Amino acid sequence: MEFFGESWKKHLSGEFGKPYFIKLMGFVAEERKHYTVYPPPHQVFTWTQMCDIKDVKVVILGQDPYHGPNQAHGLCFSVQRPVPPPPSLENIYKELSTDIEDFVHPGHGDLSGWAKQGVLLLNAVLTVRAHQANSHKERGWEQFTDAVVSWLNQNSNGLVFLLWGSYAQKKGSAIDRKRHHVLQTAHPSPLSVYRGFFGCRHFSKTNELLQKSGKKPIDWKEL
DNA sequence: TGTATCTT
DNA sequence: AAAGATACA
Repeated sequence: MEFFGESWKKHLSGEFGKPYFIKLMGFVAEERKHYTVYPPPHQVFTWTQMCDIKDVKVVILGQDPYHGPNQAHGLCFSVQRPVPPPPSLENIYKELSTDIEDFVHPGHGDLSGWAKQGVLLLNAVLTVRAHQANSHKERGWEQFTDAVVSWLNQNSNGLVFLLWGSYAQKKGSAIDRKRHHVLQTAHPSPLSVYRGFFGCRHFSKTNELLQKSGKKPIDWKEL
């Protein structure tokens, strides 16, 4: 048992020996020596530990991990108990309350419940320097997360990609827009949420698409 | 003070 | 590249 889930490792391990990945891992190691980097090393790949890769139905793609202490744990927007949901997650919960009739605030911020249902909770960049949003961009993570999206694009059908923010949306070009369903809106951070996230109705729309394709919907209350 | 996006 | 301007606690 290790950092990568077995099915994810099987289909992404071809990246490990590539120069960009070696330089990426080297960069993160050096950063960890001189700064506080989030999430902890053992939690960078938590997004591979929640379901088999073939059972992914929905992809939520954000920018990068939470950059405050004890927040980021390898699932986009998620915080483990007893950590309070950050402003971004409270905004996600606010949208869910208007979008999903039966949804009420769960009283915690752990999104493992969604991930287990086949919702990939990915960020475009997978580490961050404390207190500095997007500080680890353009270092190799983009190419790696491109490999994640590209594998899913090729080996699946009728996926729902939810691309939240400019940086997540860079991956839109790698997705077959007829074969899969790309929904795009502003990042749920208070700095950007007012630019379309509120009222985007991504959660109900996702389930509409899934049910149309004959797939089981996500129970957004199941956390 | 703290939580993106556009523009240059 | 990287920095300045731009809802609500």
